[PDB]
Amino acid sequence: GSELETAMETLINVFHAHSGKEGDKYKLSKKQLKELLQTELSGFLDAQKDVDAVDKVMKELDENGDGEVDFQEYVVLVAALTVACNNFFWENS
Amino acid sequence: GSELETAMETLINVFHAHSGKEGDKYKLSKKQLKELLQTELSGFLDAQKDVDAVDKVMKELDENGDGEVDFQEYVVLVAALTVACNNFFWENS
Repeated sequence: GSELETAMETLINVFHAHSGKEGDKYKLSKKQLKELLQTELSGFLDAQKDVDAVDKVMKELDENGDGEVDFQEYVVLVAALTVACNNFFWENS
Repeated sequence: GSELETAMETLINVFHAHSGKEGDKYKLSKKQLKELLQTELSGFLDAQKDVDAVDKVMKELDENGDGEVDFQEYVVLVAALTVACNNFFWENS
């Protein structure tokens, strides 16, 4: 349909990727969320210019890293650390 | 970097699209969230097989549609109505 519609289709593509092999199928554990982030990313964490935003995403694990995600919680987090590093308005070129 | 990394780069592409012209620049109003959804989508709402999930996303507007989003709240919602219609495990072909 559009670049936006397929945008979400790309997120689930990686989700069901591991959830299919080993996981809760319908959902995924938070333990993997750690590696799953870097394992797939491994670029946004190579900066982390900010700290307040980086603390929030990290604070989540500090609170309770025992549970399971539900896509919505996995897609939202992916955007969390994104802004923490990503420099759009902060810097142009 | 990867299909996942660019995945988020596609979401912001549409965000700054309107926010740039008319909006809060740093953020966007919720009033547009309505049309912004269909205007861009116009496919997931052509089904809405579920109701409980469709009620949540809609309930948000029922509560208070007066405010501004912050990407994280715009990307998470985009995935909300997605699962409401999207039929992955529910149906294969």
